[PDB]
Amino acid sequence: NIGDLLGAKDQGCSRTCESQFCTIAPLLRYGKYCGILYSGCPGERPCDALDACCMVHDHCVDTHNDDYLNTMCNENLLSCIDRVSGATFPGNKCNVGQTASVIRGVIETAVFAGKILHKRD
Ligand SMILES: [Ca+2]
Repeated sequence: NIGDLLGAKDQGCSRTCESQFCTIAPLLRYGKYCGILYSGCPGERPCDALDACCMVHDHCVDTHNDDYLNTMCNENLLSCIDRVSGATFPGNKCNVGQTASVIRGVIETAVFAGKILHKRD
């Protein structure tokens, strides 16, 4: 793994509310937790409702042997995303609705991929 070159719990993590590549799924960084291989430092409070959904998911994957295809983790995220509301963080350069839909797309695909691998195994 590329992460084996690096390099702790309170390191390699975010303490700041990002809003970068709002519509590009592989590069998206939103809040402290929303984004692939992008997560907040231990104890860091999420930046809004959407970021809070991603925080739960990130921890869910971590506590299930890094299984990013875990169906529970992914289905719970879908449910959370559909119910996102309230103020977002000051200085958020992303559209909440648009970014949530971009994430939802990836997670729908993750749910299917997980289900496929279990229906065979
Ligand atoms: Ca993340």
